[PDB]
Amino acid sequence: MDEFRAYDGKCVLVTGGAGCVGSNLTGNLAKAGANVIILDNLSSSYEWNIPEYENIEFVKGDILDDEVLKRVFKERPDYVFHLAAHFANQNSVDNPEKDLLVNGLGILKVLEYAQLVGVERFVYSSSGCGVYGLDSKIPFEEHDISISLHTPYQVTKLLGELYTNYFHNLYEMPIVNARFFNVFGPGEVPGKYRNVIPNFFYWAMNQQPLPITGDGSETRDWTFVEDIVRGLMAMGVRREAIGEAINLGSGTEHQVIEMAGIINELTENPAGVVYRPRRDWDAKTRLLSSIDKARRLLDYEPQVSFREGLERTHRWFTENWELIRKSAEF
Amino acid sequence: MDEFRAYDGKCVLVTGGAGCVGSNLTGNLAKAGANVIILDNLSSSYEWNIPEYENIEFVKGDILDDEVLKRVFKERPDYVFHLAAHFANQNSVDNPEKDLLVNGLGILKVLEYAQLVGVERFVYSSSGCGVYGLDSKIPFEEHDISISLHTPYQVTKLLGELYTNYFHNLYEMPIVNARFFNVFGPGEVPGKYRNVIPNFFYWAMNQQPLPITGDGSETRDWTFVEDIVRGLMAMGVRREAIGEAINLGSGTEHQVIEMAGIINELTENPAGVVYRPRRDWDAKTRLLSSIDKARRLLDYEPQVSFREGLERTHRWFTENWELIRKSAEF
Ligand SMILES: O=c1ccn([C@@H]2O[C@H](COP(=O)(O)OP(=O)(O)O)[C@@H](O)[C@H]2O)c(=O)[nH]1
Ligand SMILES: O=c1ccn([C@@H]2O[C@H](COP(=O)(O)OP(=O)(O)O)[C@@H](O)[C@H]2O)c(=O)[nH]1
Ligand SMILES: Nc1ncnc2c1ncn2[C@@H]1O[C@H](COP(=O)(O)O)[C@@H](O)[C@H]1O
Ligand SMILES: Nc1ncnc2c1ncn2[C@@H]1O[C@H](COP(=O)(O)O)[C@@H](O)[C@H]1O
Ligand SMILES: [Cl-]
Ligand SMILES: [Cl-]
Ligand SMILES: [Cl-]
Ligand SMILES: [Cl-]
Repeated sequence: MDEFRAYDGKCVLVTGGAGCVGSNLTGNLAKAGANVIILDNLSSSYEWNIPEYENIEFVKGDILDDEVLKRVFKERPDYVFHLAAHFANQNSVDNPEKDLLVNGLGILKVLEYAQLVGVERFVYSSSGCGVYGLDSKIPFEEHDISISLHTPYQVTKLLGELYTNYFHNLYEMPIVNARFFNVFGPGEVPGKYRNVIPNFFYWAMNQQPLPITGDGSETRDWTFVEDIVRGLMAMGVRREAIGEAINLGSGTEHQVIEMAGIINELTENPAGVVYRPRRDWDAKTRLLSSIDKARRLLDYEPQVSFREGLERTHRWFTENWELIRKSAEF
Repeated sequence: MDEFRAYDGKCVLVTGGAGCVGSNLTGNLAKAGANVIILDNLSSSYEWNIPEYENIEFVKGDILDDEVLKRVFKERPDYVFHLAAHFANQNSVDNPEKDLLVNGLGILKVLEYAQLVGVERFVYSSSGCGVYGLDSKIPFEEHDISISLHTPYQVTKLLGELYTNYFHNLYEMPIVNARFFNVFGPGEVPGKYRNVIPNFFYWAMNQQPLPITGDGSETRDWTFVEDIVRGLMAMGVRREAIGEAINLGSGTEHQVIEMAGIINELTENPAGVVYRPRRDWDAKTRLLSSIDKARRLLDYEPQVSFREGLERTHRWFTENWELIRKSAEF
């Protein structure tokens, strides 16, 4: 609160700033007095998702385009939050080159420009799916990484860390690698390549059965977007985060069948659940992070329960239902 | 010997097959009866470097070009040795995007085509510089990797492993990741971005002082090219190599000043040595691999001593001196 007043009067660039995390993040930066610039190509998000503040400048463009990168970086951002990404697992399996260009060459370009102007922090949204392998012990600790991965998204999420660490090591760029665990909340529009919670909300609110890809006992560590954002904002300002990879998760597990049940309950869906095979790239029956490093370095602590998070997500759906129906990416 | 007769009558694609490793490798495959196809854009090598055998087809082209990839992959290779790379540390620091396209997108394309036709083995030339970090214990063991790297080449060398493991994990591609340690021998032309041994030969044979970037006590594990090739050829056929990363090195250390001394002695250079600062990306005062996994899995054993290797390298230089002078990349 008093912490985040280091953003007041600062120029902050959020690539991917119109998505779920970005929209919530830009809103909070704007409240803290930052002059926020969003760069987003609207490939998975919509302009309507951006919160309306005088001190948010929205720039439609691509991180692969050197023209628009010069346009935003000539503003000389003090902070870059790099949230632009080709999302996610299936999308990357389907389109692995595109995935590499966006997540590999895209971050590299953004880093190169960041080096040219100098930044106080470069905070990259990495992934807990992209680094903890079948041999990593649950709950996942940041040192315990694998290079044996199951999708090109996992590959390129780790690649982004390879690049931020490089720029830290050779050029002393103050980077932070935030390993997000299954983010959910207001601001993720549903669609073919999107996450399960918004799709389950969307299907349940059309009274369709929720398709479970597995037996339902698979777990995730679902982290509410507002928790993620408080994590990110601490990462921008705490010296101790510099050069570190840090999990941002809830630190608790929930079963897919529980999550489906809550969503059916909240939406008064009568159609229940149907079972489908496990997706072939999905080797993870469990994901669970250890958030002790984030507590230590950032005084991070999740504040929003799984249930409260689902309820908030539901409210977002009901309040923007027709817009979500127009916008859904199936 | 009896081992390598599994290559007889087989189609083998060697990307980067005109370089130092590739030229030596293609020659040996040709002797074993393989129908060898080289794909090489001649960016750091020359056509004169390719050994003359009836059963080597040379295709000038780039791994980034989908047309030429269709041309070679329609031959349906049983084996791919992927040696095409953007080389190396300084080159990558200077040209990091180019580096990513060649080492990241290039390997990804080659892997995608390999998946389309099916291969018996996909052997990738990774690097011992690209994966063992400042915290990795010497002698370097294959599990003991870092994601904190010092050049984009190191980054993209590891990226190639990320991709081969992916294709192994999702699509059961029989891959092998060969982590080469400072290769040297006949077939590396000297130049601005090239390795120290050929440049030291070139400078010494022009009676110029050998520039040492450091104090001279820094060590490498220099591995003679013919040893590397015997490693690669075992990797193509041994079931036990499938899915593995395996160091190919000498397993011994030599100081830079020793190496300079030998080269000055061999070339009768009178100009001695001069000292220059450590290159800023070069955090490695020592590199030394553990080759116990290669012994175990491939019955690999270096046969050529450092000294014998330097003498052979020298012979190559004297025998092709004028061609090397025309060809040098400074
Ligand atoms: O339509 C779907 C999509 C996902 N899942 C399950 O929900 C969890 C999270 O899936 P998501 O695609 O949101 O994230 P990821 O698998 O990438 O963590 C996984 O255990 C899936 O098996 C599901 O049951 N039905
Ligand atoms: O012109 C040079 C180039 C390299 N080296 C040294 O020789 C070793 C190997 O350098 P090279 O560039 O061949 O390989 P790498 O550093 O990538 O292992 C290193 O310890 C360098 O400091 C040197 O003394 N002079
Ligand atoms: N190449 C790109 N350039 C700029 N923005 C992008 C690019 N790719 C994806 N995005 C955006 O980045 C955000 C990523 O959020 P998500 O889709 O949750 O991963 C979305 O708002 C996308 O529209
Ligand atoms: N993009 C590329 N496509 C095809 N061959 C390449 C490419 N980049 C480099 N090469 C070749 O790959 C070999 C790599 O050997 P080296 O230069 O020792 O790393 C050389 O013969 C190069 O000419
Ligand atoms: Cl592992
Ligand atoms: Cl601080
Ligand atoms: Cl490390
Ligand atoms: Cl065997």
